[PDB]
Amino acid sequence: ADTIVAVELDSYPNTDIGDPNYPHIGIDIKSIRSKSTARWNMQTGKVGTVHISYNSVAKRLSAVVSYSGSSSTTVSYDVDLNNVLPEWVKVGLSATTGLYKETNTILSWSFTSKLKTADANSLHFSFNKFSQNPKDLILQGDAFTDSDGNLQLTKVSGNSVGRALFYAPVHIWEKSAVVASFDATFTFLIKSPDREPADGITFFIANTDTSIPSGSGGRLLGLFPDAN
Ligand SMILES: [Mn+2]
Repeated sequence: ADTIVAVELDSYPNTDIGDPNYPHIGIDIKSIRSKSTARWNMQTGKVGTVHISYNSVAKRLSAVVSYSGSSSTTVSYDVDLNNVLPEWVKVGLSATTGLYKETNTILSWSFTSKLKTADANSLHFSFNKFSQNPKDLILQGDAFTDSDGNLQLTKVSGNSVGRALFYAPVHIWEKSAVVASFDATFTFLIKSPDREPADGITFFIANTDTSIPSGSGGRLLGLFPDAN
């Protein structure tokens, strides 16, 4: 099975004892049951941004979500990712929709990874516009780029799932390493006639051969085959 680390924005009704009772941002380590959560004050119709960072010395994965002119929400979790992920990964974005009329539009996405064993080894990319046949993205499921230069992760006019992976593998650790780190950011627009629709969007890190697991729609965010 796939090895998943993710930052989720999640407004599906969460059913298990001990889950948040509100839309939330969370940090997921190999399971849908988040290791750490905070309230997500969701605003359909308005552009939002997520920032994510991690460093192998601090060993603290942190994320923040915010909207223009509003207060931001943060979440953090202490973890050694070398004990969880393989050395080579792929990074990506995912979204799912419930029985609602909503869009999951990504307007921009950038990423940086550094690895020190000599100046460091590194990789950086930024998409502020998405082109129509993007040969440096692996699109899975329903995901596609429209003619306005936007990345649409789920179907545009129910129950959709789609993902976009950066094409090249990322080197996040090696045995002779001093420190490694990564940063990511993306901006998103959730359009809907409803104010609080059940929806999901993630940034994630996986084994390089990852694909959409069978039965992973809705609350499993296109990342996990089951809730255990
Ligand atoms: Mn959740």
